[PDB]
Amino acid sequence: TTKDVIQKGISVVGDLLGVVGFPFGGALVSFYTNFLNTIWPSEDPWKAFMEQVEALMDQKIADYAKNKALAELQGLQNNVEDYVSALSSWQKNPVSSRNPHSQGRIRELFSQAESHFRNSMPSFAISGYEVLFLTTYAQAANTHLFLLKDAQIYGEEWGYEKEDIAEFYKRQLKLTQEYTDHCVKWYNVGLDKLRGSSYESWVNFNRYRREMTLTVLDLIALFPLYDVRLYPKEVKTELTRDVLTDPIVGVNNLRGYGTTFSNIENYIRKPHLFDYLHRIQFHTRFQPGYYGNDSFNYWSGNYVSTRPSIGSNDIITSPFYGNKSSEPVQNLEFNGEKVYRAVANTNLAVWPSAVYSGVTKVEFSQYNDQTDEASTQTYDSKRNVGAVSWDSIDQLPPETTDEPLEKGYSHQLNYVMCFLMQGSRGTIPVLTWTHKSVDFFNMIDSKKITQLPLVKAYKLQSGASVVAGPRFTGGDIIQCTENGSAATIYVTPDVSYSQKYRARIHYASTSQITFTLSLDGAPFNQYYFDKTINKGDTLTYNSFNLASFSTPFELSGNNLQIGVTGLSAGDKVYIDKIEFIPVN
Repeated sequence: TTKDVIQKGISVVGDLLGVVGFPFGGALVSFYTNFLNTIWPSEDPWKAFMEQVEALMDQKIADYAKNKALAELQGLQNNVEDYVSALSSWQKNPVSSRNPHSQGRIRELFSQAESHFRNSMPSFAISGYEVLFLTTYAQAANTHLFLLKDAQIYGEEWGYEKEDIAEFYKRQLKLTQEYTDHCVKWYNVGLDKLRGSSYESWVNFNRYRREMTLTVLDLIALFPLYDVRLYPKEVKTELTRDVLTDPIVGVNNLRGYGTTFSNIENYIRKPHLFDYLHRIQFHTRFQPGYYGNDSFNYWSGNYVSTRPSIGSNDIITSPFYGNKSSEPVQNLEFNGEKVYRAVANTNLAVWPSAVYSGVTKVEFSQYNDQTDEASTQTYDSKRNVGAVSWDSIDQLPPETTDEPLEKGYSHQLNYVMCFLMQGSRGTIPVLTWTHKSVDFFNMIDSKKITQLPLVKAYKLQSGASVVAGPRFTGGDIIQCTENGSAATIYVTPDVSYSQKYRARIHYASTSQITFTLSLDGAPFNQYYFDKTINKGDTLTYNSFNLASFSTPFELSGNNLQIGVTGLSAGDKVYIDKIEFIPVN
């Protein structure tokens, strides 16, 4: 269920990834038409977003609050549609038909929509219903901000006063901070409300966390890229966060045998440098049926191996998860394959006073981007397989239903972990996924502004570590506590000739610091950076600063090293991303 809103959520993010930064006119209009068909066609999507959170929270919005929200949304739809049709005409029509009379038409349509948004927003944030209105608020907030940036692109063409364009910009800055902070605050409120002790508590908790990531958190991560003044070119970026699909189980009710909340939550992957699925070792066990005829084999445990980010080749192998094999081990290798789907079979044996169930078969769909070919690899228990009961596509739909899956998928497999049920009743497998936008090569685009997340480094040093992200950056961050080197990231230049770049850094610091940049161990850039926070402070939107390095440089190597100095006892520096600006 709810796959509809999940798909809409996934698609919007996927489309926006193509019109982020300063977009070209044709691309902007194309986006807008899909946008209107997806998010703004009727009241149906809005109603579905409200029901989505009500389902996750097991609470309902007061009818009066639900109705007013829907009323505001009908009005906002008209404003958006009227605006888009006019914008479309403007782009299409030559720089001749632009008379003062048509300029005023577009100016008032724009002013109306923008104003209606500021006025309506509080309706999606009524006291006591903040969490329940989260996906609705996130989608409305996104529209408002996306709409706003248009004033910086077409402002002068439309004949707006310098004062008007400026007022719009300040308004965009204030709202980007507010809307972001609002979403993170209530996201967390909801998350804590779902913490429990049972296995059933954890499934709910994790479903909320995954669904809120796809529909809210991924979206707010794009907001800063709507600043076409700071980002006067197209932006190449990616989402580095993990999402965990629902556990694969044969029965709807485990009658108390499900792994406890703590035994799952405390053992799932902790903030780590980015990596890729490399290998899986399947362990199988025999489950006897009370009458022999009803027996079956099942996936009991596993090993997982991942390869790090480009620049390092040493394979990381996981501890053993679950139970040792009673049957012959099965190994699947993924070197240079992208797992875009996983479909599973489960089976059960009913005993006089017990039920035993397990995952008997798993079919993995893989795509080879090098040899441009799809194929499948499967795990088979080999004894009484049963039927398919779990499909990843239901939880992680494709970005587009237009293209074939191997082209339009939204996520790929990163991790596999087996949990043991209480009292030796079986094994629960849990799968971790990563977003399709992640570029393995860490490629620096010669025409765009490239955002490089620090978690794409292959080596941390001087006691630098991966820490949980503040929920609005699309992934995790790097914490620096000592003076010295911090991270080494491998970079792939897209051009051969001596193209020059400017670097910008998105960070947070308790003190004034010095950042140093090196290529293949040779320093080339060193600069002074401001303090952004006080010791102890929690990280909100304003905690981060985006600052340039003075001097331009060429990519005469691949190994980029970031180093920090100027720290004192108790000082901390958080690094999110490094950006490259193609310059002449």
